[PDB]
Amino acid sequence: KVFGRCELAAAMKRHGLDNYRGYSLGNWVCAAKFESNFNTQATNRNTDGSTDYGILQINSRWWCNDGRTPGSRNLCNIPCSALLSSDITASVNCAKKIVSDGNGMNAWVAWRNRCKGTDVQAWIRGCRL
Ligand SMILES: [Cl-]
Ligand SMILES: [Cl-]
Ligand SMILES: [Cl-]
Ligand SMILES: [Cl-]
Ligand SMILES: [Cl-]
Ligand SMILES: [Cl-]
Ligand code: NA
Ligand SMILES: [Xe]
Ligand SMILES: [Xe]
Ligand SMILES: [Xe]
Repeated sequence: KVFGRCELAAAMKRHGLDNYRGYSLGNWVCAAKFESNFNTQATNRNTDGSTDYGILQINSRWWCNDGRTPGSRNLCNIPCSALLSSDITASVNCAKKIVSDGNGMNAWVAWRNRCKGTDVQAWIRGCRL
């Protein structure tokens, strides 16, 4: 599923991501925008053989099992396939664990390169929240 902006915003909100570990909703939407262009089905293979999955491009090296990332961990206890669902619950639950992991949203490269230090509040402007 390919989310509209306000739509994703609303769903992230309901799932408790507004201000989670202190990151305002606009940060999450921004991150999704540039990680996945809001597409729940996006996948990208990494050089190390790992793969990023879903709207927040969660990596198979640590967070999900995809059966083809040798020695990888599955800290979110989830098949990576779960991360590609139109229901963003699994991606949100896993993201909460990543953000908590110690480096906050810096774990998302596109977030720190394209969202961090910008007016991410713009990503939720206009939305009925
Ligand atoms: Cl947009
Ligand atoms: Cl915001
Ligand atoms: Cl894909
Ligand atoms: Cl694996
Ligand atoms: Cl959803
Ligand atoms: Cl933080
Ligand atoms: Na893994
Ligand atoms: Xe891929
Ligand atoms: Xe990630
Ligand atoms: Xe998400």
